[PDB]
Amino acid sequence: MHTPDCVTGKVEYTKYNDDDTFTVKVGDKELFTNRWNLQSLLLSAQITGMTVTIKTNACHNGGGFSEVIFRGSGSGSGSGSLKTSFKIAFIQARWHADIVDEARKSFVAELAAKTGGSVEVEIFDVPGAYEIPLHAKTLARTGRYAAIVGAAFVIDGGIYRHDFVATAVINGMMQVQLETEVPVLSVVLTPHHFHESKEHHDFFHAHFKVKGVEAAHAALQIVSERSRIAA
Amino acid sequence: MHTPDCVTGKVEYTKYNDDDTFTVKVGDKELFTNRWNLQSLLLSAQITGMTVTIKTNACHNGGGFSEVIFRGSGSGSGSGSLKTSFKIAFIQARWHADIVDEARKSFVAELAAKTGGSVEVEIFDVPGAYEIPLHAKTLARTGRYAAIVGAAFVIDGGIYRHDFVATAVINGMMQVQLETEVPVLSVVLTPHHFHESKEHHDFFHAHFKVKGVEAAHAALQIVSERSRIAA
Amino acid sequence: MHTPDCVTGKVEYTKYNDDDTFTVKVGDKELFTNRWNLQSLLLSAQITGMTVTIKTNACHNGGGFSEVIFRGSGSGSGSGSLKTSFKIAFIQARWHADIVDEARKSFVAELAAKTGGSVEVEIFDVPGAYEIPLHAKTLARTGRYAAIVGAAFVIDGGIYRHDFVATAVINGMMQVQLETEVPVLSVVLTPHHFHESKEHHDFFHAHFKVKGVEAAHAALQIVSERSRIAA
Amino acid sequence: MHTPDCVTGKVEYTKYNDDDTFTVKVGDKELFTNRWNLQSLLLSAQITGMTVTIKTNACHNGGGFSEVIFRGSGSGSGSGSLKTSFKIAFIQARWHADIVDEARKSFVAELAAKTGGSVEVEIFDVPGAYEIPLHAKTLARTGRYAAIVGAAFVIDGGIYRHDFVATAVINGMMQVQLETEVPVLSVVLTPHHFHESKEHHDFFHAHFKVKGVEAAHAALQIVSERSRIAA
Amino acid sequence: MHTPDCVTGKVEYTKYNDDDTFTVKVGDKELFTNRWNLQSLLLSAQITGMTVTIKTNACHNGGGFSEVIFRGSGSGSGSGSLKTSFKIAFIQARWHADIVDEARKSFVAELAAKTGGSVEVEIFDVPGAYEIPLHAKTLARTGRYAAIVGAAFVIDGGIYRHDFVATAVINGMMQVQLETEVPVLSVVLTPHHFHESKEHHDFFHAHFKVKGVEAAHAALQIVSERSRIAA
Repeated sequence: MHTPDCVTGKVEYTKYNDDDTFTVKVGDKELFTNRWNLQSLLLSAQITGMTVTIKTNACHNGGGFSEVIFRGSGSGSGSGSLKTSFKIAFIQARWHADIVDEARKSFVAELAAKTGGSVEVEIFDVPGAYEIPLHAKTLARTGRYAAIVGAAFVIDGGIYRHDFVATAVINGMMQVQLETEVPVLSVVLTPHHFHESKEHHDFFHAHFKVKGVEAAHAALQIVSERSRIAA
Repeated sequence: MHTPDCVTGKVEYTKYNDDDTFTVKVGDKELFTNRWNLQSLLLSAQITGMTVTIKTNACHNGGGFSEVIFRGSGSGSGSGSLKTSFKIAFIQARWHADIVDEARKSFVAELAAKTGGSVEVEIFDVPGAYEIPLHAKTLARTGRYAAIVGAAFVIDGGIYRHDFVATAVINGMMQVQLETEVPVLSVVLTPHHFHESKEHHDFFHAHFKVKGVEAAHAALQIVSERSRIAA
Repeated sequence: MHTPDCVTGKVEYTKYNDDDTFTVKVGDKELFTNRWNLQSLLLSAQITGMTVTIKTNACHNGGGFSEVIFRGSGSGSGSGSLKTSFKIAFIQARWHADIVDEARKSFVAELAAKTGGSVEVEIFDVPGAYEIPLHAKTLARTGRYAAIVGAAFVIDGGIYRHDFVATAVINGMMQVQLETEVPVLSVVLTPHHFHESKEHHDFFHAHFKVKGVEAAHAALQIVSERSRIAA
Repeated sequence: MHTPDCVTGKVEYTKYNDDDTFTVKVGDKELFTNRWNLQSLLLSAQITGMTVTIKTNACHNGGGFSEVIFRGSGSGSGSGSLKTSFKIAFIQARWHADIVDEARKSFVAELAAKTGGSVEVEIFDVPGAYEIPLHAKTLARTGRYAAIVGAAFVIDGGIYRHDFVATAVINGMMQVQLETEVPVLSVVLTPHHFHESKEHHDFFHAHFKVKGVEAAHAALQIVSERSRIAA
Repeated sequence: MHTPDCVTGKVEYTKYNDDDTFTVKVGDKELFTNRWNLQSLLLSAQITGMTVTIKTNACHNGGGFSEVIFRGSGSGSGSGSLKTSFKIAFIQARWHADIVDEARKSFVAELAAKTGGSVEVEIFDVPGAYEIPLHAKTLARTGRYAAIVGAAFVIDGGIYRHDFVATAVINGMMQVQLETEVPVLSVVLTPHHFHESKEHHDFFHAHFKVKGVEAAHAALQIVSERSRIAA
């Protein structure tokens, strides 16, 4: 009931001691309980990934407790302060890096101008576009990010067919988005023609800035809309 | 058994007290029970998302009870009154908004004319068509909606290939439809040619009204058919 | 052990009474038991969707029992008598209804001629082809049907691209078929050219009869083959 | 422990008797135990599909036991003797049967010549290529087969588009392969042109023999490789 | 608590003895415990695939124990020493083997030159590209590999359409990647034109070396990046 909180977070593990006591590690402190039903409750919570809150006056490793709060506290991964202070993960392929960097710089500059520094952008590098969905899924499952942006330049090199990889990447990004319930913005673009001539390079080098600005606006709007409909 | 109902709804959490009593939060009131088997029953119901109905004369927080109704009551999310009074969620992209707004207005006007105000339409904005499947999935899991409509105008801009995004959006909408068992109507249209000329603008501006009317009729018919086959 | 059966079917709900007794609703009658281990057994069976059979002399609501048959009895949904007497669900879109009706009539007539009335066909209407996979999934999960047939006419109208919807519908029908282990026959056809001229109308109006006869033969053959390999 | 084995196999069902004893059906014999913890153990094993081995001197229905081996024994479905003596399931569509039969005969003859009769081939008929993935999935879950081969001839008839069905069939075969962990060989072929002329018929009639020989070699190689990497 | 470790690993099976004792096989030694709650704990850990560590002075089969470590130890499959010493699995199809061998040799030579022998490459053979996703899924689930590379040469033979198989293979590789959380590099290439002439053979024979070097660099970079973001 009424007792100051000591630890709050997902159960790392549930241990059984020699004295028929249930030792459960919550947060940075290990605590043990002597209630037999609490053993099954903590085991089920750990199995189902349900967080518990243990409040006791002995906030130390190995301390005893008898009152457990099973109310929602995050159930594991989770982060975020206020509503306009969050983080965004930017994943960029390293093929045609001089063009993707334009979009990245435009995105970062526009976010800084709009939010005034309340939104933080983290940059991650991958070899190619095929590596983006798995990296996005790995980053999304840790919480810590309100949105994820993937940037790549997939072109037809004139030797091998390129549509298979682009289709797979787009489908995988959509699948990760639906799986993790975390928005994923797509800046993976496939031009109709790119013959690596001087004229082609300048055009897309200039256009990726506009693409980055559009992506920044879209990310801000979608995060705000999700926050609003989340009541 | 025979006892006036106090609370009815999904179990928010199941708490263990110091006196070996099981505190379960159902509805807006917290109640506790002293039956050891009821502890396991409530834990399993919460784990499997099975709703319970607790009836007692002490309809207040912390009250005691011994009789629990495990009959179906919604199992969490759920809404809807009668059969012709429901709600529809309309999701519209903001690219080429002047054309999509025609379909939205036609849809709303036709629904108002047909149902006479019994059906309510709620409008949600997303940056682009790529953001529609996740928004639809998020809205579907809350109940509260008998159908979901997604409207977008995906065109070929003459610079980048556009079929990947359209394919991903259609496939994702179908996947969400199959996952959540909630109908999703598609007003995501891809014209053969759109060169942003004056002639092209007027034609589709006019055609989206017909598209919206067709979507309204389809939504009404599909909701009625699902209600009928649900016995 | 040896006791005449009273109720056989899936457990609707498991109720705990004030006298530490487990009340379980099987079939149309509610019964209660006083075995503590039977409480956990029935709870697990309801959680895992495992049917139980309760045989007792008190075949009435609220009666007591002690012997439970946990042998396979259907595990919920299930229907079917003999091997040549089953039911088929026919789902038809309402776009170009005058052509789809030809296939439906041919299918019904051929089934009546072949089986002699042992096979029953039920007709369900949907607005368009996009609504077919969800309706098929909903109908398949109730048992009651040995096969499902979906009929639609998806054409290129000359304004919007149509391949996305056709691909989504075919993939969704395949996914539902693999998910529910119920055969789904496809009569969703996309012609190379259809310009709504008089010549085009008559040709497909005539061809859909042959398509329906072929679908009827295929459905009969596949149902017989599945029955045979099911040992 | 040390006791001669009586029955070994998956638990068909777990029954509770009137004398607080747990009756479990393993293999062709029904046996009961009086250990309360064994009741929960057997219930969990049946729920999770974990096989148990019951050894007792009373190898008869209704006999008692107290020692249970929970070591891996198959967990349900499973078959196979030695490493070069297995079975293969051949699924053939009945469209253009005169061409598919060439591949089937070539496959069977090559397998007989190579293995000398150690490998057995079973033939299953389906109406069309659309029926292959579900049949393959149904056959795979029974064990009893080290590989599955699907043969069909999908052509463009000049009236309706055919790529949707071929794409769905190939994707479904891959999905079943990944789901059931059973190799599925593809002999579903789509020619560039087939106008049902005399010249076209002979060419593919001759080529399907080579296709069948290639499929036989591939099946043998893949089964051997999986056996090798399975340690 | 404080006791030297004896066995650490996933629970192979949980056995119940005649003396109401729970025998659990961890690692290469079998041990039994007399704690009733430990029986349920070990059963749940085996069901959920949660590893346990048993530390006792009787490090032998059939020994007794009372203290169990439930802390994370691998939960089953898992391998890897340091951060620059890992293993890579190379899967190569046997169609056009003389071209794929160039990529394999280039990959191995570049890895040996870069890592100096700290990274080990294992080569697995499959009949065709269609067999790659299942082999990759089987190899990934055993741990033991930080990345998987699939190499194949899918060409248009001029008789049958080839895009279905390539699309299925790429999609399946992406699906396995997302399922198993193990990176999968794609060296499955489809040229625009390959007419088996002398000129075509030499060009791709030379280009596959560059492809292999690129794949080696990409694999090293992605493994390092995943290790870095794993904190």
